[PDB]
Amino acid sequence: PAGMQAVKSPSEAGALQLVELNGQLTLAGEDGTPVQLRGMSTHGLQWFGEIVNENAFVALSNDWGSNMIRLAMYIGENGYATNPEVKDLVYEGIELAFEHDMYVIVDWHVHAPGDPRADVYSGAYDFFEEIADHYKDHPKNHYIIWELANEPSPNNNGGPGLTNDEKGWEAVKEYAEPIVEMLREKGDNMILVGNPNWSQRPDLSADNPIDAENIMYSVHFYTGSHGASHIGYPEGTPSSERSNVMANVRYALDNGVAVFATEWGTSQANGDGGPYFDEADVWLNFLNKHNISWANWSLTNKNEISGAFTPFELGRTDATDLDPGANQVWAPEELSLSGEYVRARIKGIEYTPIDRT
Repeated sequence: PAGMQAVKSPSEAGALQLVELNGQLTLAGEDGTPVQLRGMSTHGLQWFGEIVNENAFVALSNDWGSNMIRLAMYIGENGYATNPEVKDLVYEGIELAFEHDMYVIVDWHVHAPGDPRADVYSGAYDFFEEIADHYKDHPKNHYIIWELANEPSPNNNGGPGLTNDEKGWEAVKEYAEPIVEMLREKGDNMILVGNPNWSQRPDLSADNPIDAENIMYSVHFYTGSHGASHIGYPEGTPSSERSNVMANVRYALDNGVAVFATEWGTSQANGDGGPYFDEADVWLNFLNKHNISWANWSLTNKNEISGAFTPFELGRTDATDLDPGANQVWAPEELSLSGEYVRARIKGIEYTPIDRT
């Protein structure tokens, strides 16, 4: 569609880098021109790993027009720590993304607990070392983007949580710096680093950034809970006052770091409520105007509003199969309100939703 110039495929854009455009750092391809990635995040690979299949990745790359996909590998909550097999899906997902021309975000999905240094996350360094080692030599190694800790937060389910302040950011930085260094020894691939309060604090990262190349900081928002803002923080505003997620993004960009919206939803923070579409238009027009890449949560048929596919509803609707079949397209009524909207926004087409009767 028109205005989609920057949403380039990896075959075209090549290795990603950060360039200074108008005093701010932005994602760019090999030739230095800005590139924006738009795509979907899987739900937990231990719960909805069925989405990693040929027809689904063809549909998402071609029919939905995604130039990226995010693979959410939970470690706690019956993920990788207790069920190592889920890593097989990370490999398969990378293979399909390579084949179907999408950048792929390998996400160590820190979530419960919220401190990435917690014991259950002990395999983080070895996990990234292993995946990086396998792909170092691959001609398509530059398609991989590493996301080291999804949502640092106060969540204390299964270990310690983190505070929403400098101490919480310093904890993430302490976790991240050895892994960043090892990953830099293996390549130049972009690393996306989460930050406090469920990655709502890229501003704390801007105040104290990781000294390394090609590091971007996450922002996560749900349009039912995180209200848009047009007034940025006054110069000199201390971190204690910075609670509006949109204004925190503007702060990060104005203060020298690059941001990547690695996860957002059309519901309230939980994954339910709404959807909140007029809000989603304001947030995505903000992201798009400022060349911030985004991954929407999520590729699931679970009955929750953020889920992209129609759920089982006893009365009348069976859950959409996460494999779309040979035609490699999911029919309109097989996408939920949220999935239908997000597909239109990834594609950059007009939002013309079907009558759901």
